[PDB]
Formats: sequence, C-alpha cells, structure tokens
Amino acid sequence: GPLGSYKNNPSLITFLCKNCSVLACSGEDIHVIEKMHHVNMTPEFKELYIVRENKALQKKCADYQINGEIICKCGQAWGTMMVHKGLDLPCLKIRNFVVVFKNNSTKKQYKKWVELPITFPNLDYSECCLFSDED
Ligand SMILES: [Zn+2]
Repeated sequence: GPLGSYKNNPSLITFLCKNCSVLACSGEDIHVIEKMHHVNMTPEFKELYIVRENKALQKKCADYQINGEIICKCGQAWGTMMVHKGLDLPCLKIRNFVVVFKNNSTKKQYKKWVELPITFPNLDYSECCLFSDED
C-alpha cells in the first residue's frame, strides 16, 4: 500500500525519458532560476544527454546562446542547451520527460514543470560572478 505522508518532495519523484524512460535526473537533483527558467545543473547528466549540431534551435542574435537541442540516448529532445557567457545550463522539458513517484508505485506524465505540484529549490547561477570574464 501507500502508507505515505507527503508527495511534495522532489526526492520521491524523478525525471525520465518520454521516448524511453531512463532516469536522467531527480527533482531534488535539479535547480530553479527565478522560478521562471528550469536549468539542470547536473554534470553527470552531461553523460545522459547528447547535443546535435543544429542551428534550427540556437540563434545568434540573442542573449542566451544555445548549442543546439539536447536529446536522450534514443534521441528524444530532452530540451535545449542554453549558454550564458559560456555557461552550461541544460533546459529540459517535462513535455519530453516523465515523473515517477516513489511514495507510490505510479507514473505521472506532465508537460511543464509548472504542472509539477512538487515544490522545487531556488538556485541563482548569477550568484557567482567570478568566472565573469567577458563584457
Ligand atoms: Zn530514450
């Protein structure tokens, strides 16, 4: 049975690949930016996703330089690889991922992180302005 308490913990939930369903990362293993942008500051995840050479995604004239479109092993557009002055911030899309609850044996498929009733942390990359070398 369930016999649980709360389910608003990103520790019980995890992200998977829609196409497949491989654990790419966990909610708790994710950071938020102004609760407006979802950036996955996971290094190990860099070995779970592959970027393909495509300009159909990234753009020159912009403020957020992208590398292309991130895709799982199978090749499922996990989202996109955003860059900030040379930073690495992979923006995944729940519309390409899945959410599996640990508390109870179930699998919920969302579209946006906003749909996630689970509360997330708040990590402001800007916090560090050291690396800042460019103008
Ligand atoms: Zn896959």
